Amino acid sequence: KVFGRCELAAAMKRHGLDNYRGYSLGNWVCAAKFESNFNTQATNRNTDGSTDYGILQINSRWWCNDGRTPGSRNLCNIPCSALLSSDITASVNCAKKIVSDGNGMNAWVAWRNRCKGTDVQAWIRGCRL
Ligand SMILES: [Cl-]
Ligand SMILES: [Cl-]
Ligand SMILES: [Cl-]
Ligand SMILES: [Cl-]
Ligand SMILES: [Cl-]
Ligand SMILES: [Cl-]
Ligand SMILES: [Cl-]
Ligand SMILES: [Cl-]
Ligand SMILES: [Cl-]
Ligand SMILES: [Cl-]
Ligand code: NA
Repeated sequence: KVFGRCELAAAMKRHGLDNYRGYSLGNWVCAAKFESNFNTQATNRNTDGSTDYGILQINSRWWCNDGRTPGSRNLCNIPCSALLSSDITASVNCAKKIVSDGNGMNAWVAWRNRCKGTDVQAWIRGCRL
């Protein structure tokens, strides 16, 4: 599913991301835009052989099982394919674990490089939330 911007904002909010670990909703929307273009089906290989899955590009090195990432872990206890669903629940639950792991949203390199310190509230402008 390719979410609309405000559609994704609403879903993330319903699932409790707005201000999770202190990160306002626009941070999450911004990260999803640059990670996935709001496409739940996005997958992208990493150099280390792991793969990133879903709207927030959660990797298989630590967080989900894809059966092909040797040496990796599955800390979200889910198949990576669960991160590709129309329903974003599994992605949000797993993101909550990631952002709690000590480095906050810096876990998402694209958030650090493209969202951090910017006017992230712009990502939720106009949305009826
Ligand atoms: Cl915001
Ligand atoms: Cl881009
Ligand atoms: Cl894909
Ligand atoms: Cl992989
Ligand atoms: Cl994801
Ligand atoms: Cl393969
Ligand atoms: Cl594996
Ligand atoms: Cl392994
Ligand atoms: Cl999803
Ligand atoms: Cl933080
Ligand atoms: Na894994």
